[PDB]
Amino acid sequence: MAVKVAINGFGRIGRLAFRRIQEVEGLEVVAVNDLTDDDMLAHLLKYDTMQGRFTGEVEVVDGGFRVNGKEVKSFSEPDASKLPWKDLNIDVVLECTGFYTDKDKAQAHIEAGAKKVLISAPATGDLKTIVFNTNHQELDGSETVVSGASCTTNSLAPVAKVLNDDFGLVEGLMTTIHAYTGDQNTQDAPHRKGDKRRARAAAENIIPNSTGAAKAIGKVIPEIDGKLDGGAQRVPVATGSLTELTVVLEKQDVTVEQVNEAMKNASNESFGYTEDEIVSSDVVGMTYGSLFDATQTRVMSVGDRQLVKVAAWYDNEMSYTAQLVRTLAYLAEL
Amino acid sequence: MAVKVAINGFGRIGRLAFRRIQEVEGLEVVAVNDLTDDDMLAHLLKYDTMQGRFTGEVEVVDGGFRVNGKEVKSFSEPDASKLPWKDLNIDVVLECTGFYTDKDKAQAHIEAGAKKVLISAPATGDLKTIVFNTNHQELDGSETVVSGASCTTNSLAPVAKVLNDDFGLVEGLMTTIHAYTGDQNTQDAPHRKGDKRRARAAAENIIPNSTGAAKAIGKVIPEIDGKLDGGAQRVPVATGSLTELTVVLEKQDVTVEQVNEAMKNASNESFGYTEDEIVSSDVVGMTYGSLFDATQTRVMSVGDRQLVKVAAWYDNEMSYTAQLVRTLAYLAE
Amino acid sequence: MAVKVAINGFGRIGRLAFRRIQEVEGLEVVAVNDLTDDDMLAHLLKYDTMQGRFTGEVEVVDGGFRVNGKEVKSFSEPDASKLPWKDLNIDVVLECTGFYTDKDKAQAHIEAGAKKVLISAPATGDLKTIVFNTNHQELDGSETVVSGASCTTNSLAPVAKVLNDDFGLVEGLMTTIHAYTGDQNTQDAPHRKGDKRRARAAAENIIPNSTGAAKAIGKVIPEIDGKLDGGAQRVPVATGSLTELTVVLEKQDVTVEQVNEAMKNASNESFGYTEDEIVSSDVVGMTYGSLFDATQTRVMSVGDRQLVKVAAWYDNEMSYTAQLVRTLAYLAEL
Amino acid sequence: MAVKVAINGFGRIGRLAFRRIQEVEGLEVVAVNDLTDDDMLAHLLKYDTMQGRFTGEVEVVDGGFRVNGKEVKSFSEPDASKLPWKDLNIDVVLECTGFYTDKDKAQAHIEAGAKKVLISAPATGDLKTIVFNTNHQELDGSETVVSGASCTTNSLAPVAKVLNDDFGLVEGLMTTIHAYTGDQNTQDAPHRKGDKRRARAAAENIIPNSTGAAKAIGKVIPEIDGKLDGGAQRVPVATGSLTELTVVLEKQDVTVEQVNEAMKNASNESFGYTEDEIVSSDVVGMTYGSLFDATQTRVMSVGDRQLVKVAAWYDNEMSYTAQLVRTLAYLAEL
Repeated sequence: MAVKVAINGFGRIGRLAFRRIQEVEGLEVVAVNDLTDDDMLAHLLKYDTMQGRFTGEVEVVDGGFRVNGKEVKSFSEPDASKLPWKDLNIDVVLECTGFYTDKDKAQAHIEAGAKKVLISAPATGDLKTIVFNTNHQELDGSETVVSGASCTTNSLAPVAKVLNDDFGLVEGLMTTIHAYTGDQNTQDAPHRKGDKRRARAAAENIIPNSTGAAKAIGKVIPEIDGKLDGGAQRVPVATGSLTELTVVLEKQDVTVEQVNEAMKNASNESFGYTEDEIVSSDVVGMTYGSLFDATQTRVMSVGDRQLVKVAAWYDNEMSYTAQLVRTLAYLAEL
Repeated sequence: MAVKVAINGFGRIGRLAFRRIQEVEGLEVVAVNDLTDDDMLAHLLKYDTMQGRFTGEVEVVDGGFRVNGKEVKSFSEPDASKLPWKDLNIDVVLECTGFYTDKDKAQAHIEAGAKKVLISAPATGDLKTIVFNTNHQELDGSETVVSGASCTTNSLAPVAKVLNDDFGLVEGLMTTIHAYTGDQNTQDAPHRKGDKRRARAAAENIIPNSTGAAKAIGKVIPEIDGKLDGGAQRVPVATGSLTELTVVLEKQDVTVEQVNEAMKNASNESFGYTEDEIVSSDVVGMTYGSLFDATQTRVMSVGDRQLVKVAAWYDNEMSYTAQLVRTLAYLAE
Repeated sequence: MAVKVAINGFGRIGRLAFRRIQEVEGLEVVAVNDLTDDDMLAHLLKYDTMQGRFTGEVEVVDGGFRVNGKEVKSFSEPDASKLPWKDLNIDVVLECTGFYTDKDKAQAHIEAGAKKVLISAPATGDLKTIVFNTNHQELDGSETVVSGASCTTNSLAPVAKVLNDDFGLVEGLMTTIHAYTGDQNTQDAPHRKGDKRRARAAAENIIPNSTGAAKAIGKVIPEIDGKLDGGAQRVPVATGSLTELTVVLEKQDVTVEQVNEAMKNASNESFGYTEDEIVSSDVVGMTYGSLFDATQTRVMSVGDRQLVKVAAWYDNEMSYTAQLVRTLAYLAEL
Repeated sequence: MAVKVAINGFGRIGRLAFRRIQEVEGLEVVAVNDLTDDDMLAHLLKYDTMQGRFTGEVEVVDGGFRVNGKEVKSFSEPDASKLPWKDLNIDVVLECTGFYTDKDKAQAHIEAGAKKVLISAPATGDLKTIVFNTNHQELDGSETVVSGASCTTNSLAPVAKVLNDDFGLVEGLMTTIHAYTGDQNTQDAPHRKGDKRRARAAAENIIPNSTGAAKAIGKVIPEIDGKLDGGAQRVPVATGSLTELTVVLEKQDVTVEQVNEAMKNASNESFGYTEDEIVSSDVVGMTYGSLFDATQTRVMSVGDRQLVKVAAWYDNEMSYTAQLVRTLAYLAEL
């Protein structure tokens, strides 16, 4: 009766989703797929630079690894259509490799025998893009393939919803000052996808780049589709990020206190509120999808014309992972 | 011979200005004031983490130090009314300590005997704020105390001038993604000026903060005074920064190409233009005050309403320092 | 009910000592002295870059802050002799400012009314230097001023004791590859004490420097006084360090396994043992004073002549802090 | 005679060697092989995080790119035996990919038409390993495949030669405090070669690891083969490294000044001497293979028994690259 989860891709999100599922009753990881040996998988689960030691016991066994007494099967299969998801009774696959970010591509898990697939990134094709606590109620239970959107999209959506519901959004630009990620290079080097900026030493530069929220957002809140755009500056922190959003609103006698009060009223398990002068390392490990920071709200007025600026923090690892596990549990509950 | 400069405060900008002054045959630093021994001064001139080795020879000598032959006198003065600027015939003081950022305070150097003071920061009082090649022609030669604005103001001004001249600036917000500076703390610790974010480990955080450019720009371009505002995110690079400006313009069928071409046409020794996908470290050591990056121009349109975003790089160290030494030579000319 | 502790200097060690004491019943902090406002003290207690959020509630009041209702009085006093230790019944002062690291200087707290002072650094004068679980039993309860040695000394002492006790230590050199500390500069800048290397950007360099362990260790283990020396390389991690010790021993058919087994047999609350291939961030927040790493033991032999090398990890923040709080509790229990 | 050079692998060393070569008469790169597009190759040559900007104009043309008006042909060939080295009259290939580090494997370039191959790494098989100005005079001009040793071996050789020639080396242990390299991971992630430590976030950890120097010195100075060993601590600087050697010598009334003076007497283009209290960033871009630092010499004496410690800096990028280009020009001059 526990929901049976398989994780394809045991990278940052895969491993972090495994950690969260250990704490969510009714969800169990029964299988992991990754192109590496089990000694490596167990070790990276156990030790984690930014997120901390895993509490429980992890041991490598012949067909997998035991975690707190439970067996986790590990496979090493690179065509996802060959995975034994049918023999193992998989309810949901968390698709975290980065190589199946499309509806038709992802159906390989479904051919293989899983009941549903949640992609841990924006994805192309005929599927719903879901930010828990913003549009998860769009899910009616008939879905086989779903996108969990991106980390930034998750930090943005509940802020952008309040702005548009309460004040009316005319248009806005976004910058996420964003931690470096695994697909950035350690040293100046040819990048795989030809990105001359992701080619550069990750932890020695401010590096302009694209953000997966720039397009994902309109799919999440359709009534502002086309009204927001922006990008990222990848900077030398290993996790922890900040979304700055600069907007023109319909209402035009808006104040700092009006904006702050409205965000607070919308706060919930996915959307936090803070008036403390925190910095990025202070959100490491947090499980809100977004943390609105009242100390950063700015309102600029020249005659009848206002620009409004807001900021929301997120652990681009754990915020995103917690959002994705919330979607997982909900997707499996109907 | 030569304009005689005295540098008060031998920190990042003071040392870099000395260094910049070594690149400018005919400018000479005849004196340095700082509260530290000469062995420490010479050493810090000689070795530089982000800016690299001083190639010329530096040696410590009885009254101060010898640089590539020339004697530079050094002092351990805590005040600047007691400095022997009169005996040494100082033409201009570069005021880089951060403790004299006001017209009345800075007149101490003038009482001491210097002819002019250029402050390496925004400053209060009855003085002109000057970003070279934006508003340096406001100087008529009667000034005794002048401000060189800030590093961010120097990155912002030529971009904002083009935007307002060409398209008409209604309003705008700014964020500088900015290298950490020496007044930030190494580890989480009490901060001197009470700033709970500058109190935090500089090289382990994204840290929101204030910017000079926020207040200094209206003084540089009066016709947009009050139309811009913004701040900073201090991030873990030791030098190199990026100014992002998000604006509403009067003209409202503006394009990416229109904006880019206009910046290009305005390029000069202080304002560079690039279409290369560079990153921060790529502007370490550069001498433009501002480097416009065409790859980053965005234009957002919903019906008749447009938001325009632009970005410009700067070495908050050498960009600023090079701007300040241009002003210094013009001020003395 | 409780030993009453005053912390002088609310820096890295002071603040961390405050947090450890919340986990150890019998200790309470009743006072903090530092040259900064309360809002800054509460904030830095609450938020910590490398050690994570303070779990409990922290609120500011005038002349202090409260922590879970418990009132903590705060002060601004540069000469320790004017502090109201007498009015507050202070049992032990943790001296963490760095400005009283001498027996006569530290007696200021004693003049002020505290019963005892534990200095969170090596210290000159007529005092004992203590590494918990190496030489704390030297304390007979008559001491008024005591040194808690340094973070490196605390990593080194139990390793050096085993080497000497089991094999006979002839001589040895030490390097600690050491996290940068708050008295290093952010940017190349004049250094307060005239150290041309501590003058340099802390997080952009490998920086040779002194360690407190070279002089403090002979005071901790007298029978090897003068037999060890060495220094540090300050590197760009914010906390987490590693001591490498290269020794000549009396016994000269020593093996990797003999060394390892001897460290394991000596392991305790202050001295851990690991065979896992960990890295520095893995010891962040650890409460051992030293963590011996068996994977780094080396024995070099040419004819009848052996060089032996060993390594021990420590969180130069929390290892040292945990050691110091152990000494504090023992000092007050005598 | 412009010696015609082909570079296989346009990574850190490959790109840096192209840069050195442009500063040295007699050698010219006419071809580059790498598995990436030319726009990427030109960009990474042009911009460089740690070494600064290439002086000179670089433009992308057809069969490669233009540097200072000179055409450089580029290829994207994975099968090297297929490279048109014969049609292009290649004198020497600089093998910098990391995939041909063996004599038999490297002969592929020779089958392809190149006259000689210099491998930019230690290498197995029947070949000479060369540190310029230590053992380059072993080259008699009949060699087709040669190894240029490693960056650390280059830092170590001239120091060890002086110690052995002047004092007699008994035995010694080494640690290189070493900049992170491009085969380390940006984030905790499965490592390609299964190294659980190189798997970890490069710029957030002190990471123990192996050094090529331990395997490569004995081949460079045969009379001390087997007498040295040691490893590395990879730390969060992007370039700039330090080798610490702890030795037992035959002569045993050795002094700090004796050791220092002997290093200084041996100093040359490859082997610099300093008495300044420098740090890692101060060697960035330097062209000495090794820079002996007199400020770090230590001598430890207990009765008749001495341990001597020394340290030499090196830019693991540019020191190594300058050493490699000196060997290249000598190899081609015989």
